Amino acid sequence: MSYDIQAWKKQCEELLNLIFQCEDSEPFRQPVDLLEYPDYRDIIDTPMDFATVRETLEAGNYESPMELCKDVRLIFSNSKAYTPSKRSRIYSMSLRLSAFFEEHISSVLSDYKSALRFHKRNTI
Ligand SMILES: [Ca+2]
Repeated sequence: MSYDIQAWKKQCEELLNLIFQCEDSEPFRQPVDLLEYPDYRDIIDTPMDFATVRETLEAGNYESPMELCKDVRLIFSNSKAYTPSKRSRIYSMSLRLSAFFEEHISSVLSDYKSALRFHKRNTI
């Protein structure tokens, strides 16, 4: 529906489903095992993963698609900080998946911003 302030929830749910199904998301689906990779938190202040993003959305714990988008960009910025090289196949996966995410999130955010203006301003 046009001007739907709720539309982003289904749009983001769908986008996360497509990400989970993509081979490029394998390294990012689940929290890094901090007992297995004991220097991860020495480098990364704020871990993030797609399972936490999906669970947060399903819980209603995101206020806006902008909040969800910040957590997804954190997955990718964490990967760029923790991988040691552009030679890393994990880094390459993160760049492909990030480009895909940025392609689809832009219209979610612009459709939400328009809906929110309507929500606040309409007299119908
Ligand atoms: Ca790096």
